[PDB]
Order: sequence, then C-alpha cells, then structure tokens
Amino acid sequence: GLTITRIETIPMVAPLAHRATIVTRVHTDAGIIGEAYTGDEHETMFDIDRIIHEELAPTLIGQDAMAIERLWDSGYKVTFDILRDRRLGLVALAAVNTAIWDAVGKALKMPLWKLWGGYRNELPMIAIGGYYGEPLGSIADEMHNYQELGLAGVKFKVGGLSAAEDAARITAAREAAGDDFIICIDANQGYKPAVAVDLSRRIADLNIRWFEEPVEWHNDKRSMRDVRYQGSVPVCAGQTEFSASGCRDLMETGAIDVCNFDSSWSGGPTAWLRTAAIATSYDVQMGHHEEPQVSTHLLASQPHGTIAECFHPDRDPFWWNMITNRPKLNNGTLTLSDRPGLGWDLNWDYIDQYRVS
Amino acid sequence: LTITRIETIPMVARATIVTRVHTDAGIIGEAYTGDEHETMFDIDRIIHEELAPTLIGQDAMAIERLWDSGYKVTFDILRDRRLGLVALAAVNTAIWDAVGKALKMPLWKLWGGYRNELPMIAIGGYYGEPLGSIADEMHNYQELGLAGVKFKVGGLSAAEDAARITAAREAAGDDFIICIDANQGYKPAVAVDLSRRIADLNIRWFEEPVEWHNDKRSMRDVRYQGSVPVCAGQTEFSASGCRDLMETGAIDVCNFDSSWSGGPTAWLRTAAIATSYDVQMGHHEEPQVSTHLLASQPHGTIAECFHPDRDPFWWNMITNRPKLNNGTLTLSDRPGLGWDLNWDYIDQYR
Amino acid sequence: LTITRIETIPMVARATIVTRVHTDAGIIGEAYTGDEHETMFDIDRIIHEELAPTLIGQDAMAIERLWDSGYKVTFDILRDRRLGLVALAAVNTAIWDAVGKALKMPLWKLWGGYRNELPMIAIGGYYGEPLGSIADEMHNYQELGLAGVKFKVGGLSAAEDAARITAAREAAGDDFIICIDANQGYKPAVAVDLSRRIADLNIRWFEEPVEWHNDKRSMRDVRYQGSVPVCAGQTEFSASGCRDLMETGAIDVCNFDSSWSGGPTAWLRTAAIATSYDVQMGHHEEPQVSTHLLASQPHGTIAECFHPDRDPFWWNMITNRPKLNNGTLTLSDRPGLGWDLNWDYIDQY
Amino acid sequence: LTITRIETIPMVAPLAHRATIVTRVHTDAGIIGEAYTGDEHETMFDIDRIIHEELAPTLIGQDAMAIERLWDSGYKVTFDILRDRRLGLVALAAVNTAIWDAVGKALKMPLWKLWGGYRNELPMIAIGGYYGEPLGSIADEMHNYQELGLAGVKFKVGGLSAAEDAARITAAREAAGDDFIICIDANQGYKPAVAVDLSRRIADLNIRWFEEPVEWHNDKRSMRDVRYQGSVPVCAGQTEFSASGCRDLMETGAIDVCNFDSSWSGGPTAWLRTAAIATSYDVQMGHHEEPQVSTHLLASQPHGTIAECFHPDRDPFWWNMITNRPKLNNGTLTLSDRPGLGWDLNWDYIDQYRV
Amino acid sequence: GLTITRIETIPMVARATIVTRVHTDAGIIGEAYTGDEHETMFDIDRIIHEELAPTLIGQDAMAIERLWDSGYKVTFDILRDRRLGLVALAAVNTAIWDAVGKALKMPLWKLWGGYRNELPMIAIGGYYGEPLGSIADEMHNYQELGLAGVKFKVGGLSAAEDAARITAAREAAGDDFIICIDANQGYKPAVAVDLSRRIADLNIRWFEEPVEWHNDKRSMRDVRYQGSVPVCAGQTEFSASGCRDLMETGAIDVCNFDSSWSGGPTAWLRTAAIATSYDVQMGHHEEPQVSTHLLASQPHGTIAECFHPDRDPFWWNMITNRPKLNNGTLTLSDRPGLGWDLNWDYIDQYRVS
Ligand SMILES: [Mg+2]
Ligand SMILES: [Mg+2]
Ligand SMILES: [Mg+2]
Ligand SMILES: [Mg+2]
Ligand SMILES: [Mg+2]
Repeated sequence: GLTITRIETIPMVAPLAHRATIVTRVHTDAGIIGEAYTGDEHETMFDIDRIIHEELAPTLIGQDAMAIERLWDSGYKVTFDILRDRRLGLVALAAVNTAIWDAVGKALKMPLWKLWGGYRNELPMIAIGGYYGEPLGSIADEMHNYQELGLAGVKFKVGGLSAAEDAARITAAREAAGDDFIICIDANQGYKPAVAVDLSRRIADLNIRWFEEPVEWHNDKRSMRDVRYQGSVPVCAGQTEFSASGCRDLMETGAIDVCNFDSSWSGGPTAWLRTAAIATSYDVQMGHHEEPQVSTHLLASQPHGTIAECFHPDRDPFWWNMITNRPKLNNGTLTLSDRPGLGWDLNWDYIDQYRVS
Repeated sequence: LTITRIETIPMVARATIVTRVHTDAGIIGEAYTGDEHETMFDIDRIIHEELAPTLIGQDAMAIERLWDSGYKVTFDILRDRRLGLVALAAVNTAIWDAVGKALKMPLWKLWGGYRNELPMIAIGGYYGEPLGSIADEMHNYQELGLAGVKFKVGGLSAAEDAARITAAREAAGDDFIICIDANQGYKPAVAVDLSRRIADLNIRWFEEPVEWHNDKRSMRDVRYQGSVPVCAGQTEFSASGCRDLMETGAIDVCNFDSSWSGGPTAWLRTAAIATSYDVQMGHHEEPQVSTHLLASQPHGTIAECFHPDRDPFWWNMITNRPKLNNGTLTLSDRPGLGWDLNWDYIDQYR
Repeated sequence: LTITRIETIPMVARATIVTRVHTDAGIIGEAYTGDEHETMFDIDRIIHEELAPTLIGQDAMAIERLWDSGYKVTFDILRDRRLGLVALAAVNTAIWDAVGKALKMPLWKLWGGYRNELPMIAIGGYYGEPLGSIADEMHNYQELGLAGVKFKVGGLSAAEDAARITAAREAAGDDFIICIDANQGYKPAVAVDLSRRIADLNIRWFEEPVEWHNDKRSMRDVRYQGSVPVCAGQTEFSASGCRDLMETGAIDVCNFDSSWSGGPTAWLRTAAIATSYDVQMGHHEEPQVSTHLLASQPHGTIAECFHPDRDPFWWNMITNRPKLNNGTLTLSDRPGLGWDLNWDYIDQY
Repeated sequence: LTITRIETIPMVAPLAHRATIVTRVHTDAGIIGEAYTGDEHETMFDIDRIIHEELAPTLIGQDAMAIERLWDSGYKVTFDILRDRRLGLVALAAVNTAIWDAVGKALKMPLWKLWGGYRNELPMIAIGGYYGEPLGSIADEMHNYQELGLAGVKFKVGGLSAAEDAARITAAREAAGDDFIICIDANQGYKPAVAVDLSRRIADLNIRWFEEPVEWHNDKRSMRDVRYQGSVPVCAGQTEFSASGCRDLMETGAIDVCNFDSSWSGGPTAWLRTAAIATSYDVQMGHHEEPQVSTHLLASQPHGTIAECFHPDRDPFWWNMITNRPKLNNGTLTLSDRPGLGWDLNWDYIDQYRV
Repeated sequence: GLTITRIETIPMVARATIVTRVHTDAGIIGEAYTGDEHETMFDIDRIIHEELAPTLIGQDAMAIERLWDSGYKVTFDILRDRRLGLVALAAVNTAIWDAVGKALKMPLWKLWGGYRNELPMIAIGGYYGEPLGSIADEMHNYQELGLAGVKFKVGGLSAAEDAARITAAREAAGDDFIICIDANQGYKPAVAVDLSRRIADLNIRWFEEPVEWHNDKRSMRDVRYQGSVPVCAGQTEFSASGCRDLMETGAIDVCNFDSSWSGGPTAWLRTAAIATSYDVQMGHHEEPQVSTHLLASQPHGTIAECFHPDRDPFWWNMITNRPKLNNGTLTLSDRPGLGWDLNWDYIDQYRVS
C-alpha cells in the first residue's frame, strides 16, 4: 500500500521568449512525493486548481494510491458536471492521476515506461513548428535549427492556405531538411475535405509520416476517413476527443492510422492507456499531442507507440526549463533512464520564480 | 529480472499444465493454466520449442516486449489457433506471477486494485443430474458457501429449460445468483422464447445463447428481443473479436477467457475496451487467475468455479485458497497470484 | 436416391480422404477432399460415427435436409471446429457427385452453368526457391500451360518482397496472371507499402495481406490505401464469416474454401451472398471441386492448383484431367464431378 | 435443352379485377416450361412487350439448362433508367420461372426438391382481415378460413389507431382459437410509435409476425426499432427490388423473416440468392402470396416458413388456374413428386379470360 | 394567409412536361413546370387533380410543412410506381413555393438561404452516336454557347474506350472547362475503378452513377476509394432517407438528388441540410428552371445543368427572360418566386390533352 496524506498544487505562468501549467504533488505516509506538471490551461488554471482541491482531494486523502482503478473511478465524477466545460474536470483528474502514477512508480522503484509495459525505453522526438508568418524564421532556417538541436523531425503546421500553397510550404521543408527527417503535418481541423484530399495527393512523394486533424470539427470522423482513403498520407487524430470512447469511435469509423489522444487533457495515463489497449485491437498506432514529460514514458511502454513531441524553446519554456535531467537527444532519439516514476528532477529555482496565485 | 529457465509440469488427475518461469533473482513465476487434454503435449511442445527461445535471457519486467515476440506462435495457419494462444497464456500468466513477486504486489492490485473481494458461483445444472436433482444441487452449492450458479441450458425446448430454471430459483431462494449458459445451443427464436419465459426469475445473464456461425448478430437480437442480459466472449480468440461482439451490441458482459487467449495481457486489453463500451467483465472459469483479473477492474463481476466433484485442481492444488464467506472470496496481499501449490498432489499426478 | 453406405479411404502419398456414398441405385457418389494429415483419422471418425447416422437410409436428393442434419457436427465446443466442417464437406461433396450422376448432369452446369471453362493458376513462389529461381519457376508454370501464379509473399519487407514480385512479372511477361498471397503475414502499413510499390505490375489480387486478429478492418484499409484488389475468405469458418468480410468492405474477391467449411452447399451460399455485394468468387486450391464451383457462377474467377512436385493428387488421382489450353481448363459434360479415379494409385493408405 | 419459343398469354378475370401472364418456354425436346406470375394489370401489356422484345432475343436458341448464363444476360432489362424498374423485374421473373419449370421437367424433378428438398409440405394461410369487412365479420371470416382448411391468416392492419387495430386482432384470436396462425400486415401504414404501441398491446395474442409496420421512406431503421421496442417478430422484403435490398434489411436488423416476392423481383433465381443470404443472418424466409411458386420455393429451404393465398372471392387464379391443386390437410399443403412446378393448368379457364 | 383557390395543369409535348399553376385568393398565381415524364404524364396529371387538389383547395399556401405533410400520402400507394406520386407532389410543391416567394416579394434563391445568386452551368452531352457532332465539335459548341462545361456520358464502352473519349473531350475543351462524367449506372465496379484511374490526370469534376443499380451504395463507395475521382449520386433515390443512406455509406462526394422527381424543393432542401452534416456537396439532376435557385441558395451548392438547345426546347424556349450566360456563369435576378416569364404562345402551340 501507499497511503495519501495531502494534495499540493503549484500554478505557474511563464513568459514565452505566456504559457501556464500546474505542478501537482501527492504526498504519502511513506514520504514519497508523486509529482508532475500537466496541461497548459491559462484562463481556467485557477478553476482547475479549485476542482483539484475541493472535488478530488477529498476522494484521495487517506486512500491507497496503489488502488489506481478505485481512485480514478471515484474522481471521474468531476467530469459529470453539466454546467461547465467538460475539459475542466478532465484536466484536474489528469493532473492528479499523473502525480499518483509517479508516486506508485517511486514506491515500486520502477520507471513508468517500464511499469506501463516496457516495450522499449527510447523513441524519436520531433518538434511542433512551421507556424504561418514564420515567427521562428524561414522554413529552411527553422528546419535546420531543429536538426542542430538534435531533433528527429517536425510536425509542420498547415490548414490555413490553399492546397497548392501549403503543398509548396511542405515541399520547402522537405527540401531544406533532406530525407532522413520525419515530417508530419497538422491542419488543426482547418480544411474542407476536398482541399485536404488535394493537399494529401500533392505531397504523396514527400514521405509525410502522417496528416493530423485535416478537417473541420463537426463531421471530423467521417470526413477525415475520406481524406485517409481518397488521399495518400496516413491520418492522425484523437487529441480533440474527450475520452477513450471517443477515440474508439474514431477507430471504428476508420478515420485514423494513428491516435494522438492527449492524457493531460483527458483524465491522465489511466485513460490514455485504455485508449492504447483499444488501438491494439484496431491495429492503430499511438501518438500523443505534446506533453513530453509524460508522453515519452506512455509511448515507449507500448508496442504500437510512435513518436514523442515538443515545442521549440522559444515557444515552450517548460520542457526546456522545468526538468534539470532531460536526456540528451542522440540520432533524433531520447532514451529514458531507469529512474523510478517519471524520473524527473524539477527545477525548483524556476518554479519559485514563476509560480503564481 | 532475467528469465533463466522455462519449466512445465503437465498433469492429469481434468488436465492442466503447471508452468514455471525461473529468474536470475530468487524469484520463480508459476501458475497452472487451461484444461486442454488431447492437446496438452502439443501445447507443451510449443511452449518449450517456440516460446522458451524468445524468453531465456530476457527481462520478465518488459511484458509488452515479450508478449509481442511470443505472439508469433498464433500465426501458424496449419494448426488450431488455440494451441498458440494457450501456450502464450501459460507463459504470460507465469511471468506476471514473477513480476508480482518481484514488486511484492498481489496481481489484483498490480492490475488495477479496484477491490480485493468478489462473489463466486459454480458451473452446474448439467443434463443427466450427475450431481443429483436440481433442488439438491442448488442446496449443495449453498452449503459450500457459493454465491450462486451458472446453470446449463441449451439442450431442450424453451418451455423445458424454462422449467428447469424455475426449479433452480424455487429451491435456491432469492439471494442466490442464477446465470444460465446455453453454450451456443439455441436458434435465435428459441433463445428469445426462453429469455422471455424466465423474465421474473431474476437471471443474472444469458451466456452464449445462439448457434455459432452468426452468434454476434443473433445474440444481439436475443438481447433486445429478450428480457435477460447477454454474456459471451469465451469463444473469441482475441480482443479484436470481443471488440466485434461489443461493437455489434451483442453483449452486456464479456467473459473472454485469458487462459484460452494469450493470457492476462490479452484479457486486460479486452477489459480496457469494455470500459469504452460500458460492458462488464466476467471470465470463463479458471478461478486461480480470474479472481485477480476480475477484482482488479471497476467493471469486473463474478468469479466461477466447478463443484469439487468436477474439478480437483482448484480444490486440491491450492493449499491457501481463501475461505468463502457469504458467497464472497477475498484475496490476500500475497505477491503475484499468491498461491501455494500442493506439490504432494503434483508429484502424485504428472 | 436412398443412401445405403458411407465408405472412406484415408490416404498419404500430402494426405486426403476418398469418400464414397453408395446409393440404392448402382450410383456411387465420390470425391476426395481436404489436405488434412494430423487430424485425418479424427475426421474419418466423425464421418462414420456422427455423419453416417444422419445419411444412411435417407434421400441423397434432399441435400438441404441432409446438410441441416449433419451441421450439428460443428457444434462441438471441445474441439477444432474445422474437424466437423471438413467432415461435413467430405460427405456433402460426395453426395453432390451422386446427385449429379443421378440427374445425368455435370456439377458445373447443375450449380448454375454460367460457363464450362476458366483460367488455371499455380500456387508458387515459395521462399527458398524450392523449384529453382523465380524466373525458372514462372517459365516452368508457363511450360505447363498454366494461366498464372499465386506468388507467396508476406515474409520479407515491402522492398524485398516487391523485388521478388517484380522478378516474376519480368520473367513471365504481360499476359500471365499474377496474384500474391501473404498468408496474413504483414502489418497494415507494410502491406499498403507493398501494394503501392507493385501498383504498375498489374497484380490480379492481394490475398490475406494482414495479421489475423483484426484482418477484416485492416485489409479493408490495405484495400483502400493500397492499389491492388484484396482477396480473402479461406480462413473463414462459414458463409456468415464471409458475409462479415464483405460487409466490412474488406474484399474484392472471396476465396472461401469449400473443403474446409461444409462443402459446395456452404460455398454456394457464400457465392449467393457475394452477388448481392458485387464481390467475385475464387476458391482456395482444391481444383477437383473448385473448377465446377467457380465455372457455374457468373462472378467466378480462377481455379488454382499446385506444381506437380508439390501436389500429386490432382496430377495423379484423376486419370481424365482436361489438358490446359491457353491457360484455360474446359470441363466435360460428364455427370457429377466427372472424375475417373486411378485405383492403382489409391493403394497408398 | 434448346429454347424454341417464348409464348405469353395475358389474362384478366373478375373478382367476387385481377390479371396475370401465363408464360410458356418451348424447347426442342418435348418439354414446355410454363407458369403464371405477378398480378400486374395496368402495366401487363408493357411487361408482355419487354418479355418478347427484350428477353426473348437472349433466350431463343439458347440452352435452358444454363440458368445463371441466361439470367445474367436477361438482367440487363432492369437497367432501363426511364421506366419503373419493376417492369423489367417482373418480365425477368416470368421467363426465369418458366425456365425453371422446364429444367425441372427435363431432369424429372419437382422444384421443391431440385431447389433443396428440405421438406415437401408446409402450412398455408390466407391474406384477409380487409377493412370494411368485405368477406364478412372478423369472426365469420376466420371461421371461413378454418372451414377451407387454412392454417391461419395474414390479418390487415395499419389503418386505425393502435387501440382499434389491437381490438380487431383480439377479435381474430378470440374467434379462431389458439391453434391458428395469425400474422398481421400494416402495408407500411404506421408511424414507428404507433406500430410499437400496437405491437405491445398484442404481446399476449401470440402473433406470428408483424409485416411491414412502418411508412416507406425510412422503413429499414424504423421497423428495426418496432422490432426491438415492440414484442412481435417483424417481416418485410416484398417491397425490395433485389437480394441486395433484402441484405440491407437483414444487416440493419430490421427483420426476423424475409418475404421477398420472386414474382416481381427477378424470379426463383433471385429469390434463392436472398434465401442463401438469409441463412447467414439466421433470418427466416417467407414469400408474399404467389402460392403457385412460393410453395416450392419455401418448402425447399430449411428456414422456409409459411405459404399464403387469398380467399377465393379475392383471388380467382390460385383457385381456378390449377386443376390438380393439393387438398389442404390440417392447415398444410403437401407437394407431389410431379416434375417442375408440377401444375396442371386449366385451359378452359385460360381460353375464357385471356385478353 | 394566402388561400389556394384553384390548381391548374397544362400538360405539353414539344420532350414533355407539365406546367402547374396554383391560384390564390390574393392576386398571386404560383406557377412552374417540372419533370419530363412522357408515358406517365396524364397518370401524374390525374394524381395532382384527383389526390392532391382536394388537400389544397381552400388552404393556406404559406404553411408549406402542413400541406406537404398531407400531400405526402400520395406516395403511399403500393400498387403503382412510387415516382408518380413523388412527381405529382413535386409539381404542386414547386408551384406553391413560387407563390410564396411572390407573396413575400422574395426570389427563391434568397428565400431558401441566399448563399449566392450566381453559379456555373454545364450541358449534359457526350451522347454516343455523335447526335450533336464529333466529340471535339460538341465541345467547341458548348464553348460558344458560353457554358462552364459538360457532363460527358459514358458507361457504354470498356474502360479504355470511354477513357479515350473523355481524353478527347479534355483535349478539345482545354483546361478551363468543367468536365463531369455520368455512367448512368452502367459499369461493374472493377470497370468503373479502371476508368477512374485512367482519367486521374484529366481533372474530372465528378463521376456520376458509376455502377449497376442493385448494390450501388457500397459499390460506388469502393469506386470512390479505389479510384481517383469524386463520386456523385442521388438522382435515383426516392427520398432524403435514400440520400442519407448514400452519405452514411460514404458512397458520395456530391448528391444530385432531383426535386422534380422526389416531392419538390421541400424534400430537396431536407437533403441539403442532411448533406451539410456529412460535408457532402449539393448538385441537381437537370431541371435548371428550379435547380438554379435551390443550388445557389446553399453554401454547399455546386453547379447547375441543362441540355443543348437541340435537345431541350423548354429551358431555351419556355422562359422568355432567361439570364444570359457570362463566363460560363448564370446570375439570378431578384424577381420574386422562381421569377420566370413563360412564353404562352409556345405553351399554346405545344400544350396537349
Ligand atoms: Mg495536432
Ligand atoms: Mg460458458
Ligand atoms: Mg492463400
Ligand atoms: Mg405484405
Ligand atoms: Mg445523371
């Protein structure tokens, strides 16, 4: 057993070279402190904090942290509120579930990537870039910059221009980076089905790893399934779903080749892992929208896990400042250590400088 | 936790195989699985020739890695796919026992820890009255402290079997779980007829009600046209098949059998899928493992066992079997499966 | 046409069973079926202990009645369902031969009579070059007058297997049918990659491209993301299973194997279901029966056989096989299956 | 056996009108396949024209034994985009049925056995319960069917509220007693909710099935809901054009029984394909009227159910056209071993009403 | 209210059609012509007067849902082609809508949504036999008439043969010309797929009714995914439920449901709503005198279609104030209702009875 004593949270806001997050810590009778920072909610940061303390904490204090199914089942009720954005409870539940897994890993002396399956302990990491207006430099310079940082590739932003114009942008990225570089594209639900199909066929010769959320939100399942069959690039989605059931609907419709369900936005690892299990029955691969501090372990643990993702230092200060023992990228790969739990050494100097109330 | 040796102990007294995974640490993962008789040796052969080579020298802690490479034994297009699934389940279960012990964790908690106690029923009601009349059978199970029974049907007309079910309830009383199993014996209409006739007998569920070829859609119709929850899954070969059952709307409960389909790793995937569908989990017999699997899950239901007269392994091989209390079996905190095998029994038969 | 006796003659020369259904008239229905070796005697046991009791003394002419009664042999929860299905197929194929003879009708015509000729391809391209180089094997099949080959793949990478397939096309030329069979060997992504790579080699179809567990949905994706038609069905246990493949949109062609799942009666049901889906019919090996089955249907495709070096029954069991002409086989008007069995050969059981 | 001539004889006969085309397929041997099908009246001469101008050219000089080959070539008459598709389907059914009769004779086989031979006898019910009581009161009508030896009735509903139609059906069961089959047919007349209401109200009257309970447009899904929310098995298929359509009903879970009408859907060849599909869905087979062919079709299949006819005052053809019609015994009709359809047509009647 | 006082029908043959006119108690007369039913015209005329008129005479033409609901029962007769009743209902529904538009002083394209009042138009051509001249000739001609493109008929030859014909149409017309193809349900799936892949480079707008009728939904969905050209259908469906099925199967990129054949604008507009929830575009099988308004009103409408003058005297003669094509596009006026001015001399010349 591992009895929980109290829940401590540290909301923080940091400037971009703003991004926000909540450090959640679960103290136990044993002295082990499960901790992690999740999400990026900013306008609703303090609302989530209130849910964590007034709604979840009472269901956790004095409880056995190792009875994860039991604790998750009771906390799930925060997602029942009919009067507020369902993501509020889901993020709060995820913040707590993640911190709890970190405590369980430490108690058992097991790194989470191995405790969740241990398929492998290393995977490639790409960067989310290619923003319109090139705030991070020209396409050539941005691509080269990621390669100098030792990244395995990029998830290039599209969905804002015509099929032809974005097709030219993607072409410039492949030309600048060369062949040994992973290139995924993400339209953030911006295209009409026909335009996405057009783009997909235009880039058929560029070796695009996958086409993330190609179409508009309302009928995304069926429409992206058509992008998948009429086009030429594998399709990825799942980050906008609220639950494992939603990801199951995506897979049943045949809308995706990869699911990038975001645990920090949907109830945590416990929820993500269920989605992972469903994916295997569908031969669908697992991805994960950002949140590298937790996705690296989640993805590595599964046989069908793919690639981890991060932002450029200028766009995300947390991954690059919050953890003082981040492994060094080698050949585009990140190898996780055997440190128990998430195994991260948080930079308390940074936390103290940017924590807020 | 490096695996060092794969030891298997086949035996007949009902037949099973005691599989043991030895590690470089003092740990020995062990568990008996399945009840294959005529294929026991073929399975044993797959375990030592095909699986042992993929395990020796490997880390038992990276379960997904091992299961993945061991899965290839289910690919053989020239033999019953069940052979490979059972062999894989034997090794997977033993490895899980080793990991439980290594982490000093009982499997019911390591697998989720939803609860540590659940009711257990017996598989009875066989045609022919090998255990005496219905009334006597029901009383005997109540004497043994069982929570209820999984009553066999599917061999007579609807009115006929409906009468046998009624006899079970009358004799047993209201506080006794009554599940029925047709083992794919009825035509859709007959199952519906039966389901409606027993609508007031508070039947827990109706297991595999219809013939095999179109079971998914046909039992889905028994489900909606009938009056009783439907259960199936023991005949599926993988999580995908159970997923099909759920996608079709054919079941209220899934009783996928881990010892028959790739072990706990496979069963836990099916359980995950069932949560996304709001389907409950059960498990076709094999209490030495189902108690842990089922208790670990928030949607787990009931554990099953045979009457001592029909199964000597559960009752004779585990020296530390929890005492049934008010129909419930509570699991201890012992690591892994936490079972103490009666080696005197083992040596006697093998 | 009362059934008076059920006789079986197990064989090993590759193993099969010669089933003979004797009737009150001088008519004897007969056919050999399945490639069962390890389970041969269990299947023979089913036929005699479970099926014979539902046949002897009954009218061979009332096929649906007999099949309905014998189907129960597939209900056994304690054994490989294939045992019962194979046993049922043996008996069902023999009685159909008997009915064909009684009605003086050749089966290809009695089952529909769409046509009496169809292309014949050889199952080959085995890994390891057991019949020589790719080029030599294709030429060897070409020498035999075969219409094409069902080239084995699913074992190497997309690039590697795609190379082999390319060597086949090159060695054989354009007018030669090339189908490939991965036997459930690839993962969706690899099959899709392979399919796309061979898009210009004019492949007839891609059989069992993916791993078994989620085959239906996974091959449907191979079918839609790939570039070649997909074929499956041989691994299904019944017409319901094939109906499932079709409903999922997994196949362009269904190669349901009659000898593995209840016989012609089951297969003809699957054939009917296929017309409602615009799906074509094929048939996993078993040329001694598939030729009639496939020719009888408007959506039938190609019959298949093994190289003589790998299958001696088709090339030796039947003393009157039609000779291949332009890659095509033409069936005679001989009633029933119309096969003359070599009884000297039979002495190998 | 070579086909030498396609002969058709359209006819009209008074009720208490009803039309049908007798089709005869002459062969070079001494065999003439023949059967009458459909009940088209306003389009009878258009169908007759399709048979002679479009189908005959694909049959004359051809081998009648190659049924799949002929049906395939004849199917093209269903492709005409500018006319009711039923026209071609009925024409095709006419020739296909006559051809099968010819094949059965050539092989000396009754069609019930050639098509499968599951059994040679089945119960026979009468379609009745028409509103306005044209055949007498509910009690008198039911009794009349019992005196004629019928096994039951297919009672017409779908025209009143749930309570009123339920009262009508109750009167049927009360008048007939328990040993009488009672099916109901709404002919697509109710809204889903009303059909469900009726279905639950009659849950204790042991209704065999509920035929086409809801309006046409969304029938598959709506009747599927009547099927699951109600308490009576649901039957449909007669309004479908092809086996593919019946497949759609089955896949949707809309039916327990399929009553695909071979007479206006391409003939026995099409019906038998639907039958095969039905076995894979565990769905039973029925057939909308057309007793002269449904008896053989239904009896041949393991999943076949009941044959149907109309009261003599309602249908003069089944009761006058065949002179060797088996006598109903205990609600059942038993087919003979006579080859083909095995029917002896009444030529006196034909000459009197052919038009 | 806008009380209906009389239903008038003017059947005619010149190609056949029925001009329906709904008289009201105001000073408004709803009018329009629909369908091209020739052998069933009088049968349809009968339904209109014998079945629909009694439900209309003396009713408020402004309550369209009410009137359409009671009229819908003409589609229930299971003893006649369901199209007779659907065509009759459409004729009356369309005339009523024209009356409503006039009463509200609103052109229909704007009353039904008003997305835009301008859209391209192509001609249904490519007939085999060259009834209008060689492939290149016919194409240059549609070009002169100011059409945006053509809907080229196919489905009669092999994949290679029809591909060659399509290739010739593209060759002659050039890049800036819309080219749709229609097989009218004539190919086997494999043939349609073959053809689709062969024309992958000719920029074909869509492939209409590629496969045989019986399993058209699932079969054209496969042509859609195995091929390279978007697929269009719906004209052969009887109702919105039918189009809904097509969309749910994933069979179409575009739905060309024909209002003249299925209950009129009220039904077509329901199909449009359904199409939005599925990201499916709207088209319309001919009937330019009504499809221009229906299509233009919707955010997802595509292109209107017509026949070559040599083939359709009605669209080119019936309407005396037909907008003049410009750059392949036809713009609609603000004239209330359908806003068409019929030539009564032409009507008087070819009206029949
Ligand atoms: Mg994204
Ligand atoms: Mg069971
Ligand atoms: Mg194969
Ligand atoms: Mg009816
Ligand atoms: Mg068209």
